[PDB]
Amino acid sequence: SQLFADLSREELTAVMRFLTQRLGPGLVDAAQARPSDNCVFSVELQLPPKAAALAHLDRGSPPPAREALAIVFFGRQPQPNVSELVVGPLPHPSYMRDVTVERHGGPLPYHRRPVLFQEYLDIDQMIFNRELPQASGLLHHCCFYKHRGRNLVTMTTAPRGLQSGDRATWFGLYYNISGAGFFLHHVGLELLVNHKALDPARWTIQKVFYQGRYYDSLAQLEAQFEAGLVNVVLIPDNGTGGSWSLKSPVPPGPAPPLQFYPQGPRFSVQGSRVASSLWTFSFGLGAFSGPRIFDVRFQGERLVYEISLQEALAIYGGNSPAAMTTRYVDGGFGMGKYTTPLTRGVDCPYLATYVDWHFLLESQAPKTIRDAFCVFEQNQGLPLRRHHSDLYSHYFGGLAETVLVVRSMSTLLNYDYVWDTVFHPSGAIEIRFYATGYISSAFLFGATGKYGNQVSEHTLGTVHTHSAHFKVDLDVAGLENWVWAEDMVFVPMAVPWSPEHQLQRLQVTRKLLEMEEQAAFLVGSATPRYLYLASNHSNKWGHPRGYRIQMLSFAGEPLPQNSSMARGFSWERYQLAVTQRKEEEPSSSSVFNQNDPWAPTVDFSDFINNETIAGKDLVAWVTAGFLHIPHAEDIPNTVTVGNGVGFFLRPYNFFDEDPSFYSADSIYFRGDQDAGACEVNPLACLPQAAACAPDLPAFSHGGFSHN
Amino acid sequence: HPGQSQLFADLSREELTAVMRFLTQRLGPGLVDAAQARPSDNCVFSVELQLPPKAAALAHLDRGSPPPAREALAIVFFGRQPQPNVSELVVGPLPHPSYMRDVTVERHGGPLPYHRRPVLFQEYLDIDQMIFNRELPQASGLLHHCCFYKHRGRNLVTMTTAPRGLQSGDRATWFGLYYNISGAGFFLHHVGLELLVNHKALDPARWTIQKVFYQGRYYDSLAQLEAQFEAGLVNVVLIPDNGTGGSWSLKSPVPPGPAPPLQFYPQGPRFSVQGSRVASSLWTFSFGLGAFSGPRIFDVRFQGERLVYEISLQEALAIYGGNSPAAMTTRYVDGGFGMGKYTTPLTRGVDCPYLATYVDWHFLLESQAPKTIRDAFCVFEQNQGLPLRRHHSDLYSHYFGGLAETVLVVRSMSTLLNYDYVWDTVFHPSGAIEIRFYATGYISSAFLFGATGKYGNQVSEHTLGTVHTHSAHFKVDLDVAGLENWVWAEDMVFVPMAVPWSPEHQLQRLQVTRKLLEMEEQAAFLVGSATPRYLYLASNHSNKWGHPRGYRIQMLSFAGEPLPQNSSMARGFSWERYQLAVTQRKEEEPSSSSVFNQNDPWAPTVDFSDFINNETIAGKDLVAWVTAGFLHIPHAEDIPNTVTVGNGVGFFLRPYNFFDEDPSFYSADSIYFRGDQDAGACEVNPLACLPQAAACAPDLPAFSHGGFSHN
Ligand SMILES: *[C@H]1O[C@H](CO)[C@@H](O[C@@H]2O[C@H](CO)[C@@H](O[C@@H]3O[C@H](CO[C@@H]4O[C@H](CO)[C@@H](O)[C@H](O)[C@@H]4O)[C@@H](O)[C@H](O[C@@H]4O[C@H](CO)[C@@H](O)[C@H](O)[C@@H]4O)[C@@H]3O)[C@H](O)[C@H]2NC(C)=O)[C@H](O)[C@H]1NC(C)=O
Ligand SMILES: CN1CCN(c2ccc(Nc3cc(=O)n(-c4ccc(Cl)cc4)nc3-c3ncn[nH]3)cc2)CC1
Ligand SMILES: CN1CCN(c2ccc(Nc3cc(=O)n(-c4ccc(Cl)cc4)nc3-c3ncn[nH]3)cc2)CC1
Ligand SMILES: *[C@@H]1O[C@H](CO)[C@@H](O[C@@H]2O[C@H](CO)[C@@H](O)[C@H](O)[C@H]2NC(C)=O)[C@H](O)[C@H]1NC(C)=O
Ligand SMILES: *[C@@H]1O[C@H](CO)[C@@H](O[C@H]2O[C@H](CO)[C@@H](O)[C@H](O)[C@H]2NC(C)=O)[C@H](O)[C@H]1NC(C)=O
Ligand SMILES: *C1O[C@H](CO)[C@@H](O)[C@H](O)[C@H]1NC(C)=O
Ligand SMILES: *[C@@H]1O[C@H](CO)[C@@H](O)[C@H](O)[C@H]1NC(C)=O
Ligand SMILES: *[C@@H]1O[C@H](CO)[C@@H](O)[C@H](O)[C@H]1NC(C)=O
Ligand SMILES: *[C@@H]1O[C@H](CO)[C@@H](O)[C@H](O)[C@H]1NC(C)=O
Ligand SMILES: *[C@@H]1O[C@H](CO)[C@@H](O)[C@H](O)[C@H]1NC(C)=O
Ligand SMILES: [Ca+2]
Ligand SMILES: [Ca+2]
Ligand SMILES: [Ca+2]
Ligand SMILES: [Ca+2]
Ligand SMILES: [Cu+2]
Ligand SMILES: [Cu+2]
Repeated sequence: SQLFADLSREELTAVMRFLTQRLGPGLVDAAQARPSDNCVFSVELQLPPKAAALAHLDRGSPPPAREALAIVFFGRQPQPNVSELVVGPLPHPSYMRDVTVERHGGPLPYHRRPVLFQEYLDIDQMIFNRELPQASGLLHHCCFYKHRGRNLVTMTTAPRGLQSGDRATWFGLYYNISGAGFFLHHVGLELLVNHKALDPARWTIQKVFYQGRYYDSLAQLEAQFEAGLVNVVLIPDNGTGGSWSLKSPVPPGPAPPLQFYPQGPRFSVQGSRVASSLWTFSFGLGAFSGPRIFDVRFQGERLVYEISLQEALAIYGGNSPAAMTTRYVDGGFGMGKYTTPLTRGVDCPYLATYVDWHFLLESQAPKTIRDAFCVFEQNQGLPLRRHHSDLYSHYFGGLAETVLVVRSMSTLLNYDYVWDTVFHPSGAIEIRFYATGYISSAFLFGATGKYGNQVSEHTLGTVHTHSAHFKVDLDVAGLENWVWAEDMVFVPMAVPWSPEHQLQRLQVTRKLLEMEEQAAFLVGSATPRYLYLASNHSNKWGHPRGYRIQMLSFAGEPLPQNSSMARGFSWERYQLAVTQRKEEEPSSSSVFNQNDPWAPTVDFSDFINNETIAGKDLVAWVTAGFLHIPHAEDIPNTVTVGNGVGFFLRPYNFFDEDPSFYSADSIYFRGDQDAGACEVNPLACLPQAAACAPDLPAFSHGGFSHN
Repeated sequence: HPGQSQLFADLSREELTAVMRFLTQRLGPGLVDAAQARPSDNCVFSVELQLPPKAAALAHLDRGSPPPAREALAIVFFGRQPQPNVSELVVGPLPHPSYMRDVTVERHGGPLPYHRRPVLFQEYLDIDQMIFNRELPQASGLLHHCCFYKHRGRNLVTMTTAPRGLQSGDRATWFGLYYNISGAGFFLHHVGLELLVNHKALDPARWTIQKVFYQGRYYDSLAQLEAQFEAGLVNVVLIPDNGTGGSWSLKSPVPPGPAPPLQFYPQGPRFSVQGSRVASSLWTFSFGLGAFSGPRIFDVRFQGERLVYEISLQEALAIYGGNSPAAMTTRYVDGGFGMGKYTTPLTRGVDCPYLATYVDWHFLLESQAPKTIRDAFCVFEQNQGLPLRRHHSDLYSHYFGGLAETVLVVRSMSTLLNYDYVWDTVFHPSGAIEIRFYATGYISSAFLFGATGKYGNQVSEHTLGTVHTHSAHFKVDLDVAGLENWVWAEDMVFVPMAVPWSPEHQLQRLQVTRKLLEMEEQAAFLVGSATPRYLYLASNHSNKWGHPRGYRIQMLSFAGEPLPQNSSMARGFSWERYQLAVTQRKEEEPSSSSVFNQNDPWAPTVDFSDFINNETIAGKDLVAWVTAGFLHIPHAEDIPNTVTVGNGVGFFLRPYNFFDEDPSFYSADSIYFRGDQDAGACEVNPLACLPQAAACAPDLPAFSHGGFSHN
């Protein structure tokens, strides 16, 4: 009976058929509609309100209605409109509601709609068949043209235009590499396209870029080339390793270290609920916001209503226009939408339990992305804790750290983003993310070096920053929370017993924060060392029951406030902020900012405002990221090592004593026992590890949906 | 003739007993075992490896030369004399020594003052005797009353303050008093009695007490405390003795339930250890353990090429504040007792994975018997549970390419009083190297007195968790593709600009910002200072694509605040005051600390700041000096023990245009397949084979533990 559980195939098949009948016709499958059509872009879970939800959970109350959110594209009509419509209740839908207005204020400018597959495709279409053949000449001598342009292929960018309501997208051309990253094979050609018009047939090419010069059309370029005024240089079709491959040329070795659970796995999962000895939670994946978990309960007490990914950012600098304009708000494509199957044994431990995911986006029928999350429990080869006494008393006590883990990955164009949430035995929670995949590359010539590093022959690794945003709804000891800030200080001070003769005196600096703007820290200026959300309540020794936040962020220096685009993602400007949780401030960003961020559909900076945070339902907003100047060793992919970024939620006089103390798996003995005695040291046991070892599930793979 | 010798190995027992014999002889008139030794006695305190000059070493390993004389270094206390000194002695050539030289003035420029020498075990006992026998006796009444004092001792217990004194030449320790708990930490059970003992004189008879402090009050002596108490005049607080859970135990009352995940190598280890030298398919190196300076690795080679000559713990710190005299005046310089010396056995299946491979370590400290420490190090390969890299292509072409990150690890743990420090080192398949250090163990705790809360939190009853900082210095002698290295700082910048193709408008132009640091002080960054996103050392040489070949230093501190430079003391750990420095590598710029700084940081044997001195760092043998740390404000969840999670702290050494492509491209365990293929095929995918093969896990070694004290 869970209510944070993403929608089933049956629930979607159910909502869709409800929409369809009750939107008359005019209705087209989003899959292949033109701008001028009506179509259903997204049907996905609508989150419930916190009040009714807890009421339901912690007090028997019947559960709040189970509702869905349909994003609908209203092409056909002279006031073309994107409407967010709520549909309910599930499982048998019977109502529908244009929230659009009351959500944002207006209705939605039809140009904030993100580009459909059909649209993307009609654009390629025009390029490959109207436009490109006007330089068939140049592109022969440049880069192997023939006969139409099956050898080449394009990539989206940025926001699309320079001011609000533009729909003007730069595209690069890359050799259509077979079985590797095309992303590294930028041909040197970039095309600004104007697909704003509802009639694609009215679409344009506002500008063109080749080898450092701008033009106003393709044929105008070719003209110039033919005039002999342009040193074309041939740019290799194929090659060897790294750039050109992902297949390792070396053969496989001895097999690598493998973890197994000698007697059963010690967690379980049905639905989207996970249950372990210590931990409990629901989980899932918003189409746009992506990963998230709910009702996280440790030994049965709830710590967080919700932790969810809000948004992700990538901001470039560059030689070319496409790159120097490009700033992706990847949520405006969808981490849900673009999530990929976990390849058993590589993305996750071989023996993880892998879960499927369902969606109805840009289609009329629901679909599954297999092996979309994995859950598992992992040994770190670290002790959680450990003491060894050879002084005064001879004994040892310690405990190895196992950990529980939930992972999804979202492959976005070139990047593969890894999303981690990690549940510790100490009661702590670690959220972490990693950038892998391939990188975004430009073509090389001259200016380079202010904008990055030749990472390959002809290829420029464009500089950029990654950044990411998390909503963190801690309900430390129940809802009313305060926010505290302890740091340290030294104080010059004569030494009591002999004062002349001074001593630097270490001291704590505790301090409460009433107002939103005190608890709101921008990149650049310093966090206090200890910062946590406390409760009204006290632990046993008389301290406010706390949970500390602790970031691991390397601070991609953020886009100037000064910029017109800025307010489309002003969360990048903050490391940490805290806020009065409101039902109608449910997100940092939104899908509709990607395409018009000059007029942001959501603007975070608003959430901060005079308001008090002495004893309210708080919510913290954590921002995490780093600067990525590419280098040769991002070839082919960029590795995870030292790309960890996230933060820690940590008990802080929340408990009365570290709960590991009550661990099944801790170990103790004193010199004067037989340390190798089964009922003295549980490790002295184990002997026989099953009949023979892991019984491994035969390896499968998700597939390539749209496969 | 590629020089295939060991020379970064610490000594064997033979090697020690040999040197010990050598010295026995050549000192003769009145030598004593140190474990028995007086103040006025003469003493071999330590004998350890003395490591080679680099010149010679490299010549040997690289241009197949003859390797340098293996030698050793002996610390000797010349107490039996008119002007007692400490002396540092070199003894070679091992294995059969035949010569001995004094380097005490070579290195330091005078003799060493004798009070700089560490406190011997013998001393500690003479001190404990003075206390438990000539003093607490005189306050029988108080103690009978508060602290259960049955005429004896197996009752209370002392523990030692940081620097002993407050001015150069002093040797006066504040000593806390606490309950002899059996089977758990005594650290928490302070009775609120601290005693300022003065144990300078070389006649312990002459040793005195200079102050008392009892539960928040100062008193001139223990007599003058009964004086009060008995005359009704002191308010006593009664401080229990038995208890349950947390503070009193370390033993889980709940029974063992199912088996944690377990890690095993389905066909053979994929690395080997051969004494000091570890070697795997890609990494190869020597390791060891300094007695005081602690863990260290050498001659690290990825795929045959060397990146670092040496990485090596330099010092550990802990600065306390508090309410008590003890705590408020503790700044521990843990090297002055020694992170080698106080290493402890890694407890198999807790401190490393069960199937790791564990390694004994030998030493000769405060004795004449060489002794061993069983399983002091562990080494192993670990499946991290990540991928080093994946990419899944759904668009244009269907394919997957990925690699789960398995990594290689070397560990040591140094239990120093309360602390259990863990020291890692982790060798990622990308050619990266992760240094990493945790604090667990127990908390140094004062007795709780009213005005707390700007000295910590309340933790058990009567139990204050005093606040402290943690530093740990490291030495990184990168030799990046050659000895001659430069230092680069790259970073980012926005510059606002007209939009080229529609200059009506304006964009923020993101830009890179390389800057070469010529001089030492340019590359010397203080704690809480602005700090180059990309910083690395590099060769004149350069990769295929033309960028200089480089290794990046990427830090992970939450670093405490430094003891103020105002203080007459920071002298003794100037390294604390730096995020990071870079420096010309010199042979007499070997350690940044010295065991002898602990007991005299007003006259520091080694002051790291002198190392920064206006020199070029352009195209030299450069060595980097990373400092890592964090603020600890204890709390209830540090009971019974402090916990790793989030207390890990260190740095990364990451390649940066050093290669021409990510080395892992060629890995064996790499995986790839196209959309048009079958991924369930052994011939497409190694992982298809892990049901049929990879069944049968090893029968496991029956637990052995390496024991306590002197084993
Ligand atoms: C953005 O764009 C959307 C999409 O256009 C606008 O919303 C739509 O437009 C009207 C509100 O301005 C609504 O017109 C409606 O037409 C419905 C007709 O049939 C319905 O028929 C089904 C059975 O098939 C019944 O169950 C329903 O009860 C309806 O009757 C009516 O509900 C209703 O009535 C009339 O419409 C007819 C033409 O159908 C007129 O000729 C007549 O004079 C009268 O107006 C209703 O007015 C439409 O419902 C609405 N759709 C939705 C889903 O909201 C948004 O209004 C735009 N947003 C903004 C802020 O402007
Ligand atoms: C029934 N299928 C679905 C429609 N098909 C299809 C395939 C590729 C595209 N084009 C794109 C899809 C796409 O998802 N993206 C894209 C992905 C992630 C991000 Cl962050 C941004 C864009 N891009 C395209 C596309 N970009 C340029 N050209 N095409 C459109 C339709 C093939 C047949
Ligand atoms: C075979 N041995 C004979 C000498 N023994 C012995 C035992 C304890 C001590 N006293 C101490 C030893 C000691 O190592 N430490 C200490 C430990 C870690 C750190 Cl960083 C600093 C000191 N302390 C004592 C001690 N402190 C206070 N009283 N005694 C002296 C001699 C018993 C076993
Ligand atoms: C430190 O102590 C040692 C031994 O107490 C001193 O060594 C003696 O030095 C004298 C003259 O310098 C020699 O003639 C003796 O033969 C040495 N005796 C031994 C046993 O080595 C040493 O000189 C002292 N160092 C300093 C700098 O004063
Ligand atoms: C880019 O190259 C790939 C590689 O083949 C093309 O996709 C395929 O090509 C054939 C014709 O479409 C199919 O029969 C193959 O089965 C299919 N290959 C794979 C690996 O899935 C792709 O269409 C090419 N170009 C463009 C513009 O998409
Ligand atoms: C140290 O100082 C200068 C800069 O003033 C430096 O260039 C030089 O190498 C040193 N001094 C002298 C006098 O040469
Ligand atoms: C914020 O609130 C207080 C009282 O609620 C009010 O008096 C004050 O003027 C406000 N200040 C600002 C800067 O908005
Ligand atoms: C503390 O208890 C132990 C039991 O192992 C005992 O042997 C020891 O001597 C006791 N007291 C002291 C002061 O060492
Ligand atoms: C106190 O005595 C022992 C420890 O010495 C403890 O285990 C026992 O349970 C305690 N007392 C009582 C009354 O149970
Ligand atoms: C690099 O170092 C110095 C430059 O000052 C020179 O002696 C050496 O030959 C140089 N080598 C290369 C490959 O540039
Ligand atoms: Ca607000
Ligand atoms: Ca909350
Ligand atoms: Ca120097
Ligand atoms: Ca060097
Ligand atoms: Cu990147
Ligand atoms: Cu600590």
